[PDB]
Amino acid sequence: LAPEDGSHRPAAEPTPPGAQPTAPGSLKAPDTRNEKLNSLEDVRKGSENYALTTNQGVRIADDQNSLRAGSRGPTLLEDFILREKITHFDHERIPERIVHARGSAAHGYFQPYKSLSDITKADFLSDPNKITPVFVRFSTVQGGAGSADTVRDIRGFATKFYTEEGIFDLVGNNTPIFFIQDAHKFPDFVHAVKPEPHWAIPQGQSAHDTFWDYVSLQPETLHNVMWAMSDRGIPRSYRTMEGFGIHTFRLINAEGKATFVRFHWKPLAGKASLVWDEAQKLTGRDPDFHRRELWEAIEAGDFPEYELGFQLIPEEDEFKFDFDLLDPTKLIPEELVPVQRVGKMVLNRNPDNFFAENEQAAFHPGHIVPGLDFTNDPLLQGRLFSYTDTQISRLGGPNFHEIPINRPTCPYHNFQRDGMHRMGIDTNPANYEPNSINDNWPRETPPGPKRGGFESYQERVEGNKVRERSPSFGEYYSHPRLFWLSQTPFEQRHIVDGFSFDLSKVVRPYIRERVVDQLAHIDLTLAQAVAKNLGIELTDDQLNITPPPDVNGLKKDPSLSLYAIPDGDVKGRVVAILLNDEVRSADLLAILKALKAKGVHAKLLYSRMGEVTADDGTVLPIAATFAGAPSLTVDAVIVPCGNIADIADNGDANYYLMEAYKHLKPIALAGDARKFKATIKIADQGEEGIVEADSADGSFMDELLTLMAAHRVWSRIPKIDKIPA
Amino acid sequence: LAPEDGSHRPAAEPTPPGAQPTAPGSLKAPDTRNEKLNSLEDVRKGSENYALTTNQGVRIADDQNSLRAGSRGPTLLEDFILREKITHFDHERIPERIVHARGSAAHGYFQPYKSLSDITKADFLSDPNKITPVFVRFSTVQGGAGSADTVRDIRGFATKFYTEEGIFDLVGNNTPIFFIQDAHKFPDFVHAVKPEPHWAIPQGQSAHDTFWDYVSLQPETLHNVMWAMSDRGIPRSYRTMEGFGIHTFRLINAEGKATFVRFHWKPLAGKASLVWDEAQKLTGRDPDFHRRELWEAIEAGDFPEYELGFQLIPEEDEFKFDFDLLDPTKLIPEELVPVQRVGKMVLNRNPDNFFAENEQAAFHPGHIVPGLDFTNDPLLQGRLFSYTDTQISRLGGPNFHEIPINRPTCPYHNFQRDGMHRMGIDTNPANYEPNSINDNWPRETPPGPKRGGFESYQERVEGNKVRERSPSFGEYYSHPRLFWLSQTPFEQRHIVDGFSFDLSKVVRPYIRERVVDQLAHIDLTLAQAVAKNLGIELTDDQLNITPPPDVNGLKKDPSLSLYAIPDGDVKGRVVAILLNDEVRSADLLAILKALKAKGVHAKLLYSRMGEVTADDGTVLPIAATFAGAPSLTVDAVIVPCGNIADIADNGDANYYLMEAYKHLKPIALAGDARKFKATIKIADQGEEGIVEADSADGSFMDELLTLMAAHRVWSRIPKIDKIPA
Ligand code: HDD
Ligand code: HDD
Repeated sequence: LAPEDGSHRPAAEPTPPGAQPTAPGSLKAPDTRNEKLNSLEDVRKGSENYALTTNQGVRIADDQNSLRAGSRGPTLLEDFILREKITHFDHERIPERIVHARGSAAHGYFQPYKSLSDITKADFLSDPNKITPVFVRFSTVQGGAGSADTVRDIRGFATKFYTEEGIFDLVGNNTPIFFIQDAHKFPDFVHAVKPEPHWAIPQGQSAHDTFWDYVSLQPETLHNVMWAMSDRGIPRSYRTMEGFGIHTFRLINAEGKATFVRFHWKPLAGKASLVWDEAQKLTGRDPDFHRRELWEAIEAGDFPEYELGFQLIPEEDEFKFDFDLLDPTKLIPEELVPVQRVGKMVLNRNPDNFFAENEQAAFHPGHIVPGLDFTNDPLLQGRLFSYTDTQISRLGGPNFHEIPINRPTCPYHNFQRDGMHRMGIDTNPANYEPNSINDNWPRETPPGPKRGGFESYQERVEGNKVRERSPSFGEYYSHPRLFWLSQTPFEQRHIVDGFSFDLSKVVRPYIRERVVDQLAHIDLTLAQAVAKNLGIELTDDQLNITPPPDVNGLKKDPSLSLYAIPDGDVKGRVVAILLNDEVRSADLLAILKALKAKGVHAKLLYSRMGEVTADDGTVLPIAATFAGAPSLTVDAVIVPCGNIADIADNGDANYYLMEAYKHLKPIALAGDARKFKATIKIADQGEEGIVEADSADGSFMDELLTLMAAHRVWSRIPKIDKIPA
Repeated sequence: LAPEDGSHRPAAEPTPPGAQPTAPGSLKAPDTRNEKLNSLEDVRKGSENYALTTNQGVRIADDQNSLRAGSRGPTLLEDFILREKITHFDHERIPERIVHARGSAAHGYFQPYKSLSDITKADFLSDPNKITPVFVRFSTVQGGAGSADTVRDIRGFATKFYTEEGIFDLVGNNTPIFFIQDAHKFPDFVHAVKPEPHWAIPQGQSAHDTFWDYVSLQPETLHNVMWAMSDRGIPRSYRTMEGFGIHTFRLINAEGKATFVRFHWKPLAGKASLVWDEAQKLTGRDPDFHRRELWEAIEAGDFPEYELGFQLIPEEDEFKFDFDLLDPTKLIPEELVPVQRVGKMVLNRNPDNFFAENEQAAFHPGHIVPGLDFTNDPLLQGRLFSYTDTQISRLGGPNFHEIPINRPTCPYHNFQRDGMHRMGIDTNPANYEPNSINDNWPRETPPGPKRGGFESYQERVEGNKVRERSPSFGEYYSHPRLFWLSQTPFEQRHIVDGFSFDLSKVVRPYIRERVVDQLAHIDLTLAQAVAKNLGIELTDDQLNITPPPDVNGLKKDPSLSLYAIPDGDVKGRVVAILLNDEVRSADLLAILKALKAKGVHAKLLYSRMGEVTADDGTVLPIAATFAGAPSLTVDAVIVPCGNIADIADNGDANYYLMEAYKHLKPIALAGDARKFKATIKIADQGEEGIVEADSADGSFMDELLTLMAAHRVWSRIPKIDKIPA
């Protein structure tokens, strides 16, 4: 059944996106190893050269047919082979996660830059030569496992560290705050953003009444709403967003000192987002774009890398800010508390089976290790309850830690027994302590500088038993205002556009008005611009609302913008090349090698599949058609010279350019490809963000790569409004 | 928290789409009832004027906060109010259906046109004035419960009939055959179409290697693949598709006579599908399009209506065709066996809670009633095992019939006891029979003409215990060819396009080639047109493969086409009206009056939200912006006159028309709106499919509504290649 030439099989070496069929990671990259990947070997199952069997090991002779009385007769109950095969199929599904149901995962490793023993006894942070295997799952939040990747939403960034002293799960998002203050409200907020209960619409979207109804009645939400309405809400890929733990946690060192910490992930590839029209159209054209992007970067060797960083605050400075450190709706500005680099995480192999490794992974922020501890952040405090509880249904019982991807790689022993799906066969004569019949093994371990038992930091607690929000949490507008003022002008316009779009889908007009009132508490310019888009007029009262105070003297912080401080990086990005039937082969040599030299991938597109032949007879393999792989999926578009008449009349080829133009992407036109300038209305003397020359040689590719480094051509935003695209 | 004017709350009368927020069915249409809807009253839970409580009935004072030791202190374990609330949240999800996970449902009623008691003793078909409540779920097949509606896929059409003599579930699809012959292969086929197991891509799409690998190796699949690749695979609405039971079943009359029968649903709104570009973009712009359209049609009074129809074959004619009646890859052409009309089904109320009624509903083709019976169809035979089995995990146990949506409205009594979540409290002293202690109640009932026990038709069985496919099943090409030749030239082109598009995404080129080889065994013109798009050249041998035989002398059957015989019905369709800031109210009057007379809905669109005022002071609320509700979501576009300069250079307004044009929709341009003819290159003297006049009037509306009756403008196809849209 395989073809003789063995081309059914992907090469076991790094290859760029689209070159080879994708594969299970252990087959694609058998030589990429780590302690966790190695320890999964006992459950990995081959196939080649094995007989097909039942689950009981009985070889199957005919897997095409049910047993029946007569070849046209009824199927017999004694067909155990049929019923086993159908039984397992009938029971394949398990409940999806209540939130972050949609997510894409990979294996990798972490290493600290230096020992952090002065501030934390955490073993995984003790030695730069200690490597910790990780498993990372990125996700959206609202939509089901089957929803689209490039929605507007918060993203989840969850890291499972398999340390020598326990599993540590760092379960964060791509924004430094959350929507709400106390975990008791999580079911209200989530129910409000999720599909509405009567009809289960809309999937993967905040643009509906219930969401904006809740936000309008709960101003503590406005901060994370600002983030989600910005281009933060539509990242280019999981490799180009930030990660944050949100909560203040504690580090505890061997001398018992507690230091407050907020965790950060910095993307080594830089920050980059889509624009809204492109993100939405991409949910239709490739609802798996981020999942795909991740898997292929790893197959290509473009491993996603992230730097772990810590904002660190002395215990004595707990009360030194305008906001409460325990309030998860407040960020800590980096101008006030810098991020200190701690180490590097590299994601470098895909899983083998998505269901087994990704769908069944269980992350929980209560999974800490000696050297870390909690705080009283009332959102974190409730999360600690939820993540253990939900697994009892999602993964079928209390033995979810024995599902292979979840297993510690370090020793685990205790007196816990039984439960559904129990794999470990305990030989301990004792199932209780204290016992004498096994000399009290396994034994408690006192806390200590290394390898000691967990002891909680002895924080003083003092108060009455109350259901009460701290008055210090009662401020809602200054952080939103701070984020707003830190954005570039084009970022601010995209925020205005995000609010305007979402609220336009709110059927009850009074809800729109109520959100607009809330915006007028943040910044009059924002509020007016959204109001104009909604045909709403601010009242004189709303026009006169005093802006909220700066945050400890800050009127902006540029670390809050995606783009204010360029951190571009082109490796792993992709360029569409629009071919014609007589391509100038010199243009193409110059184009492909320049891209290759910077780790930029290329996709050769035409009006059909198969091949075309260049001017000098080079045979050019076609990756996809113009309609099949639209500009949505690339970072820039290059048109080499040749017989342009071949495609000049192709509506798809023209539309390819107009869509890429509208979404602010670098375009380069060589030789007669400048005839396309008329489609995108480009002036004779040229325009910034359009590379043009007689040929693809000299500075042509360097100028294109310079545009790609800056991600998008923001200066084009005034010009795109005329284009009907 | 509600506004002053009561306008938080939807009018409880029929209203057009967008006029009111959508609502739970019993609040929207409280006067719409049937025996099943009434019987759900014991579990309906209101809310107005009630106190907020725990599930144990304890009133909550503060639903905003966890219990903590001091207002910035840790959350306490004794907070049972938080933990019940979070526990319930943490366990909301249940396993989605293995297949048909994505779906949308409604209540309604069925009734036969005349008594069928000469051919069946089934009670629900016995009396033209006896009404049977139904609950219908429409679905896709491949994607998850959060995947998009307007994918290319087969659709499911499952009807639960709550009869006086038992639940009958008629569990069909929107094409008259399935992909495979024997149930034993179902996990192989479904796994091949589903997302691939390494990376869980792609969602909701057949366009990937594993699917086309299976197809190319299993030519029995080609017939349903033809239907999937045609515009059947992308219906406009669940109201405008056909439904079929696929299998041959039996009708058994009071005298014991068996008649073989295939079941049909005929949509009274006519057959109508999208075009591919539109359908794929619509998965991004509104992934809930079909769910929404169905809910809104019901809210508006455009109740979906279907005619049940039977193809009837006497028992002595079982072998008289050149295909096997028991082969679910073969259709019975209506030219050979006509569909007899049987009754009418009306869907007239939406559910109250999607999860409780739609997600928990359980349909199963084994749920038959006396007067129906099965056949030896080897696909149907294995389905009977799977639907009972799968419910055990999906719905948590064997008491799934006690979940309120699934409960029979007729009596049910037996000796079965216990099981998880047992609701029924049995008083019977006996739990076994035979018993004396309850005088053997409840008792067996002998079979008879009405109110009788179920007895299987005593079919003769003769053969050895074999796992063997019937030789009569081993023909794969003649039904694909019949379907091909029965399609109009534009439908054939769209089929070619669908194959070409899917296969272009297959990475392994030998798989494309093998599928083209298969096409060459169906029809050369089809094989060559697919080959050309793939840059593949047919071999001499392939050009010489003899066409498969006609199906019992048939060279075409026009009933297999969506469009060859007009049957268009505009009621419930929708028109976009592109507003300007000085709308000519005389045009608007004439438009809305003619639309209203045919039950066609309108949406008023503009370049922002809020209101515009017409030339006569009429205040017009704006339903959506041009960008926010694209032409994808309407059936036609009208541009009234007025201040055209307002929108004449708006890129979104121009693009709206270019998109609707590309997708073959009727466009009407009044007065100066005729200037837009420029963006779409219409001849001065006009074009069939573009309605133009000095004003919108009687004749102008007529022309537009005639075009809408014909669904799309197929004659414009040659012209859409040039437009860059
Ligand atoms: C008390 C309820 C609750 C609250 C207040 C939070 N979550 Fe959570 N979260 C859950 C209850 C939960 C959960 C129900 O327990 C999930 C779903 C399924 C699972 O395994 O854990 C979950 C999943 C989940 C995942 C997916 C993990 C994975 O990939 O499997 C991420 C990344 C987060 N959450 C992160 C957050 C962040 C950054 C929060 C605010 C700071 C947050 N959660 C608040
Ligand atoms: C032997 C396995 C098997 C085979 C051969 C089939 N199916 Fe099936 N089908 C299932 C096993 C199944 C299932 C696993 O049992 C589902 C999923 C969960 C459930 O409740 O039923 C299902 C669900 C399902 C639904 C969704 C009902 C709902 O909305 O809940 C429809 C409409 C169909 N099927 C129709 C078909 C048709 C028309 C088939 C071929 C003629 C077919 N199935 C072959």
